[PDB]
Amino acid sequence: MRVLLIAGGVSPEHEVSLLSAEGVLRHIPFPTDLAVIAQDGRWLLGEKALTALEAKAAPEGEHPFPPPLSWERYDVVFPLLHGRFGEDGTVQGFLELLGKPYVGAGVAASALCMDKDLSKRVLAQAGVPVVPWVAVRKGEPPVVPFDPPFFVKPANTGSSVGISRVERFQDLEAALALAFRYDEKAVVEKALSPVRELEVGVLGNVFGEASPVGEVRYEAPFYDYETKYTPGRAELLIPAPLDPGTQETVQELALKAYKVLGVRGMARVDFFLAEGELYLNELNTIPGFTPTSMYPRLFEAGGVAYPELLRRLVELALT
Amino acid sequence: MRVLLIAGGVSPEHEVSLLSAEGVLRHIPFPTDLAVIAQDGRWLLGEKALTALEAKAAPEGEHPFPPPLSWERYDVVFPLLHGRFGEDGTVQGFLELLGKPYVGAGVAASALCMDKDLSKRVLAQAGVPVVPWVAVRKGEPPVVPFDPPFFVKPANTGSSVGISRVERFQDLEAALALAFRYDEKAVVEKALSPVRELEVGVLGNVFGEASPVGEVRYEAPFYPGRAELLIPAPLDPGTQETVQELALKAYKVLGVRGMARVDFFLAEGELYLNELNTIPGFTPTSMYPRLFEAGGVAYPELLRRLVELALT
Ligand SMILES: Nc1ncnc2c1ncn2[C@@H]1O[C@H](COP(=O)(O)OP(=O)(O)O)[C@@H](O)[C@H]1O
Ligand SMILES: Nc1ncnc2c1ncn2[C@@H]1O[C@H](COP(=O)(O)OP(=O)(O)O)[C@@H](O)[C@H]1O
Ligand SMILES: [Mg+2]
Ligand SMILES: [Mg+2]
Ligand SMILES: [Mg+2]
Ligand SMILES: [Mg+2]
Repeated sequence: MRVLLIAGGVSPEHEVSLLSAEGVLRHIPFPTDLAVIAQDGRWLLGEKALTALEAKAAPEGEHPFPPPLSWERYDVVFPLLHGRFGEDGTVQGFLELLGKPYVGAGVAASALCMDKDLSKRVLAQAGVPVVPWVAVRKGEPPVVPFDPPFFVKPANTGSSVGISRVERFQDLEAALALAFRYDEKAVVEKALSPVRELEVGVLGNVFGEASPVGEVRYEAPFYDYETKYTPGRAELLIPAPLDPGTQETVQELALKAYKVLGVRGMARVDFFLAEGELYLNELNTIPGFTPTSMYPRLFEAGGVAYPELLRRLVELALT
Repeated sequence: MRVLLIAGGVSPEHEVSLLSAEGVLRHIPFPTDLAVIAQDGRWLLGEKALTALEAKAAPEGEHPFPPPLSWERYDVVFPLLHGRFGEDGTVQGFLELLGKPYVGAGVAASALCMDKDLSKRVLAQAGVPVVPWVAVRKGEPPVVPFDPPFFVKPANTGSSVGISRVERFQDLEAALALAFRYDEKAVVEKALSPVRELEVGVLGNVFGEASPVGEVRYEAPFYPGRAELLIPAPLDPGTQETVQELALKAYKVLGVRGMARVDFFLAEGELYLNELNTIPGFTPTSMYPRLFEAGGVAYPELLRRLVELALT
């Protein structure tokens, strides 16, 4: 058995991806090789991939896509790329054409879960509660269906990149410009405040099993990039201090969304809890995978050790 | 400016894909090379691609995927593949990773328009009419809230494969079994009967322009009847406009790029959007091209616009 782990990527989450790879590479219970996609899109293989991992960032790569990799040597490919060109169905599509089994969601589910506009449309249709929002296209005059404050974001982003809180309409233009640096489509959501952030892990193909629910607490105005990756800045409460009904509703909604979207392998489902009301914020098909990341910790609290979690992910990819 | 046209594919529409390629090569106003995906998945390049084209069918290819193709020699790629591994976002993903501009819908829009379950969920939430349906997952017995007749279909196999018209609930189990041999998810749609089928073309990136509306009609069988692409469709004034407006709304909501042939059902005065084809048939006599020609957009000009849109 041999697994190919791909990390890095051209998205803003390149460094976060390499961090996830470090954690996975240390506990994955299978012979595994690492391939790195540099920020310039060129791949780094073998020892150069390991050298990049140790550097924590690979600006330049050697091989133009597609890389001269002996794909036949791998039983499963574990795409550990976060964000566009990795978690959005693009890499998945390549793997489908290659006929290679891989970890995580397929093309449709990956593309849909990454889009903060379309995912909300599908979930709402299924009766899942979501935050009021509207999509805005670059070059299209914005007409927000509700008053501020808002959270403006690239429709496809991660690690809070390109996201900002907007208090007045006159500040919307600049917030959208920032979002458009990352995507041609942005979303403007009604800002919930105060808000509690709950996250739950799901494991399995389509019909999943839920981990305990966790909660994120911090002092910053919102769960931004520095708060997300600065160890100890955020507080992860596992399990989250929720009453039984709310805990169960979070887990049930997560499994429902997971099934409707047809997610395979895994997903960390994040929610907002405000004034006793729950909202499914987003599903993450390739959640941060450091041993300390939320998804791994969640399942650890659920009796599934890090090595065992990775084993199951690989096995699910083969069924 | 040099364009790369990819046609053929491993789907059942391999032959029609080559016919579309033939039509495109004949009128595309840019230097263009052809690459063919044989029915076995291997690629044929250079002269062998042209040989396959003239043969109208390429059973076996030479190069296993990914092919040793000089991508840098092309400014735009035109994936003229239909169905599975063509309109589902897979080839689009490969082209995205290659960093090559390409004609038509991107990964998300392609994958979504392909899925007869998810596309309906999106459209229904946006207020676009679609027929009543239920999504069914392999291994999980379905609960259909409406009565037969039904049209059971794999959710993402495409190419009319595995689609059955069911008239009795007792025949549902079998119909589903058939659909599930092609996809892990199927849909059970309320069958409209009688029903008329209308089609309209859209061109542009996200904010498109609609062509006139056409109707797919069949003539009486003799010793089944032929199918005419009647342009324009004989409809009341408001109806044509509604068809165009719904097509443009669906197009924008799904974020489609380049083009789409949007197919509708008309029954008892009610419209239902059945499908957005992101890579429609493209021969000189195909519905999409003829619709825009009726709209004042000549075939060569249509091809030019699709190539230019791919760059913006
Ligand atoms: N509608 C909202 N109301 C309140 N806070 C929000 C809202 N949307 C986003 N946020 C804040 O921004 C953070 C990131 O938003 P998110 O959509 O999860 O982007 P990302 O996919 O990068 O994690 C959230 O964890 C939350 O703290
Ligand atoms: N809900 C329905 N009611 C009536 N006829 C239908 C329905 N769904 C499909 N059909 C018939 O089957 C044909 C193909 O349906 P479609 O889903 O578009 O298959 P394909 O994926 O091959 O294009 C339609 O053109 C129509 O004649
Ligand atoms: Mg996310
Ligand atoms: Mg988040
Ligand atoms: Mg189709
Ligand atoms: Mg159709």
